[PDB]
Amino acid sequence: TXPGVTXPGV
Repeated sequence: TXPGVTXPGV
């Protein structure tokens, strides 16, 4: 995720 907690996605 995120970053943080990429995206999703990317």
